[PDB]
Amino acid sequence: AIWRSRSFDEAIEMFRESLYSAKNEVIVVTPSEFFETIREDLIKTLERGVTVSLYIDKIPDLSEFKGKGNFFVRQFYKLNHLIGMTDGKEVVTIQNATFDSIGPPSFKSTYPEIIFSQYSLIIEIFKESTLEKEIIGNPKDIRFFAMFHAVDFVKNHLKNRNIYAEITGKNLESGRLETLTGRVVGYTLSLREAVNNIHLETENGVVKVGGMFAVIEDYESTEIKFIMGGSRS
Amino acid sequence: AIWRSRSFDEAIEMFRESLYSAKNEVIVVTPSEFFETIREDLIKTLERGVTVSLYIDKIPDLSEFKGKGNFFVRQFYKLNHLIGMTDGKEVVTIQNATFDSIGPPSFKSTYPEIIFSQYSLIIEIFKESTLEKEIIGNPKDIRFFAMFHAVDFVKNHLKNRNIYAEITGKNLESGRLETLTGRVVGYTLSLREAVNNIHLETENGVVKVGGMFAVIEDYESTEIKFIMGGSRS
Ligand SMILES: OC[C@H]1O[C@H](O[C@H]2[C@H](O)[C@@H](O)[C@H](O)O[C@@H]2CO)[C@H](O)[C@@H](O)[C@@H]1O
Ligand SMILES: OC[C@H]1O[C@H](O[C@H]2[C@H](O)[C@@H](O)[C@H](O)O[C@@H]2CO)[C@H](O)[C@@H](O)[C@@H]1O
Repeated sequence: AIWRSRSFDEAIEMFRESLYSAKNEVIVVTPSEFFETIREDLIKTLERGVTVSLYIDKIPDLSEFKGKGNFFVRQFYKLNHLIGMTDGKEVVTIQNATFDSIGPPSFKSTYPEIIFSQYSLIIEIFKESTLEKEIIGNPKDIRFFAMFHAVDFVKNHLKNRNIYAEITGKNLESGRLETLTGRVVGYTLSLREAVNNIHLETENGVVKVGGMFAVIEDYESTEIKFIMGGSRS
Repeated sequence: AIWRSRSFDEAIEMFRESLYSAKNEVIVVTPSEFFETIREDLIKTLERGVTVSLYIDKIPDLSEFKGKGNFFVRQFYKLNHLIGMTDGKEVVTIQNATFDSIGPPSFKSTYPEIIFSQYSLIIEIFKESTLEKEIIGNPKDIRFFAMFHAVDFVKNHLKNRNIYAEITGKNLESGRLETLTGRVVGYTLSLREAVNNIHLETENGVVKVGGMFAVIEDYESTEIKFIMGGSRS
């Protein structure tokens, strides 16, 4: 479906309703003007164990976020739209919110063509951003739907800590859904062309797990859980 | 509508059919692998007086393009999808074409939510690109649908040449369609936040004309024609 509105209030309610449904990760791109509007909906999302991956033009006071969950903040100056993408399944977009908050066009959709287009947009923003904050409140259960965020996390931590994974994804040879477990032993992150995957050692050998829309890897996944080595002991 | 395919051949035919309908401008983002596939469809588009704004990871041999029309090429390393957006009205996208050309998911749509998402994607690519070629074969009739491309052109030429315009667009106060004529006397291009407009001197004073989805300007337009000063004499 596509749901449409010209009420900022209605759109923000749809945004909140979308975040409330999240099980793994929400990616939020927001003008800093609207951080206070969504701050508590962030907090409540983190408190369910869902990852929040925020993009914002100025880093706010994040005192309140201490220990609340798994939270990543990247600085990107500047997108004038509020975007939320939940579990890679649904997006809510408020267009040009910086300039009209009020009556802007907004939409919510699960259509894969819209998700592809926005996934691609978010990856360009990712390339154009800098990581400013990472809080890993739950190192036994670090969830992602976006493999490029998962791989960025691997890149920053693998040299110092072992990282285990549970992944549900599509076997690109057979087309069937599988659940894999094992140890992350490497990764590919070719930033400029947006190729990204983890190399996961399983009982069947080391396989490559790509993200949404993957082609070259052995698996495609939007359901990723990492477990830091030693965290469960 | 949304049209979908898993045939590269079918998708390329849809891409060609979309370009064939263009009246003002086509934006094409292509891996360089596919330039030869679309080269002649570029040429034929230019020969109708339509602007081609190409993004590509490596600049090809463009000998053949000499004098053919109004052609802009920007280098961007690298997008793995073929995207064509025609007149701001329709997009065709072939996902991950670099890796599968063959059976990739492709789509064609006129839905404004898809156009908004891809317009936004293309603007990020624009920010991340460098202009490598500009050929102005028809200086009396330089057409655009994308105001950020039109403003980039103004930025590079206004100091050296007068530039006149004919614009059809929506008056953002009245909501009605108008046709405006006059002289371009300035512009706004705030690259990092993607604000872009021309300042057009009309018989009613100097007005700001923004592009698709504009809010802060006096007009929104996807139907822009520039005429270089002295070109008609
Ligand atoms: O199998 C190759 C990669 O495919 C996808 O990456 C795409 C992404 O879907 C798209 O939004 C973006 O614009 O381009 C990249 C690369 O072409 C997977 O998400 C990746 O994990 C794969 O590496
Ligand atoms: O009126 C402000 C600007 O609105 C639009 O620009 C948007 C664009 O639609 C969107 O795709 C992009 O991501 O952000 C920009 C800026 O918020 C018009 O196209 C512009 O011409 C206006 O300046």
